[PDB]
Amino acid sequence: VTNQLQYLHKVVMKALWKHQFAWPFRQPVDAVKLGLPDYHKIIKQPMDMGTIKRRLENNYYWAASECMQDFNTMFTNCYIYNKPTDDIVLMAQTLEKIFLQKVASMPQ
Amino acid sequence: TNQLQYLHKVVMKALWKHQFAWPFRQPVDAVKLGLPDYHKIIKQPMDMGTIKRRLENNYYWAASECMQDFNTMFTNCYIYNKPTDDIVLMAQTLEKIFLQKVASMPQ
Ligand SMILES: O=c1nc(Nc2cccc(Cl)c2)oc2cc(Cl)oc(=O)c12
Repeated sequence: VTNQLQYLHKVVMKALWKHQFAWPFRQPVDAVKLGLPDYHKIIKQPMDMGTIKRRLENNYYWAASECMQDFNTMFTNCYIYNKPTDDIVLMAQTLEKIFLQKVASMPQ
Repeated sequence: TNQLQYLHKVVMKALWKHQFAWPFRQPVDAVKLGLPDYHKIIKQPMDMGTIKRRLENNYYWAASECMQDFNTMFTNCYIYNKPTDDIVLMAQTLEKIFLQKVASMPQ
């Protein structure tokens, strides 16, 4: 495992997975349970922290930028699909600032 | 610093000359663009021109500050615009370059 994927796993994933705002992102958006039959029509590449966490556990990624895109897609889906005033956008914004903070200090 | 210098000369240069960068090079003009509700939804406007000026006048203290500004620019676009607007796609494309370039920032 590269230095960077190790960093994304041990520093970034560790910080975001246990955050108090993380629960809505720990598993794929359930459009039935959440009652949103337009979600999969708007968001065509769903993404979530469980998938990224699993992929980091199973050495699915070949480069750090690959794991970094997944994080970006997860956040960007939220800002694209949700109303500007939904609390989830603000939770997503808080997590993403931590993501960016951490990645500013990723090795190499 | 070395991280701020990299964001200026590697990251910002690549993003600035891109064929999709032109809507992001200067602040959104809600008058000239007919968007009288832009500033009611978007309370912190941001744009590459601002970020570049700040890089040049030593406004930033740490790299993460400047990257935070990049993100706000992209997020404002996703939040304000309809999912189907071409500008969302131009944002995502530029944002992938940003993330790629940021992954190779010297620590
Ligand atoms: O991305 C999203 N993920 C979730 N997850 C979620 C929400 C409540 C419980 C559980 Cl266990 C998971 O909630 C959302 C709600 C809405 Cl309206 O839009 C969204 O885009 C998202």
